Amino acid sequence: GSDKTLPDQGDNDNWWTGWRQWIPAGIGVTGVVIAVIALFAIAKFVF
Repeated sequence: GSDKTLPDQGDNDNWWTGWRQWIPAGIGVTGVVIAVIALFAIAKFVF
């Protein structure tokens, strides 16, 4: 019980922000960032 519940993103933070960010190829680094930027990319493109 340090932060989130115990792991407090210290001993096992990659579980959902490291190796899971790109286990296959394009899930978070290119998978998420691409789906997230798709929007922010327009805000800077149209504005």
